[PDB]
Amino acid sequence: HWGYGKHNGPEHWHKDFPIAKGERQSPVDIDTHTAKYDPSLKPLSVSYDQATSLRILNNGHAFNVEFDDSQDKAVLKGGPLDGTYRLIQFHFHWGSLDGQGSEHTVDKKKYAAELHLVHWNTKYGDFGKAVQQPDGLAVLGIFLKVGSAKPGLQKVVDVLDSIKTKGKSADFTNFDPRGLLPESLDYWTYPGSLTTPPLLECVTWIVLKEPISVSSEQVLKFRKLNFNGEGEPEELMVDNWRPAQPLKNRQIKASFK
Ligand SMILES: CCC(=O)Nc1nnc(S(N)(=O)=O)s1
Ligand SMILES: [Zn+2]
Repeated sequence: HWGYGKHNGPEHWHKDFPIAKGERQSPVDIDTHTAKYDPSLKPLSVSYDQATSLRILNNGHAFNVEFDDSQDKAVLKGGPLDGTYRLIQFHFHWGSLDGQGSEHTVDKKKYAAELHLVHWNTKYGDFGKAVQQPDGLAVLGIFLKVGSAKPGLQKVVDVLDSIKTKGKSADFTNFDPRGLLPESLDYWTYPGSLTTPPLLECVTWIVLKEPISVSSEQVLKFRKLNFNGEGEPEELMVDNWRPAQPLKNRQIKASFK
């Protein structure tokens, strides 16, 4: 089964998921000098006030904070998007060291981690149908650098001990994802894919320019999670990031001058 190891990592995924070599794969390097400002791009509308988190899950590749997506409670609109995209979950990708961990890179710079807030286009009814459509998902990507702690992340950090191993979940209600955003909503946007198998080419990527700061202690706690299940030899959940893929026939657009 696929993962991030020597023998099942990103360079192997194409054998089971041939779209791994497709025309709109993610992540990509964001060449900031080649991205074109698009004055027609609109401000992102992030409406998370009524978000309903439910549960946090170690799935053996990351941890997901899941939300009730049965109503328009936490929605992303505007920007490059047409219509309404409902938040279903967020998760992160991180490194074994502070110098790597992000999936997208910025002028080849790797951040310590990257947060993905995953939304599906409500015109397709459910996430499973949305992933079959070129405009099915909108993923909001937020870079993490190591410095001052992010107070809004701490509630996530402190539950990780209870979901150390693959398959473990914990009740995780009343989490406000607004506490994970940076001050600015300036962004780059491009058409891409899921960055994990099945790598479906269904994502409008919206990657925020301003990283959030998290503390070394916060990210160290990410690195104490396990890829393995309970009762298996410990494999630290680190370096669960896919590297940058060829941009091919795509333009990255910037919301800001
Ligand atoms: C609801 C299920 C889900 O969100 N699956 C995803 N698989 N890869 C994602 S990524 N790293 O592109 O945001 S999201
Ligand atoms: Zn992700």
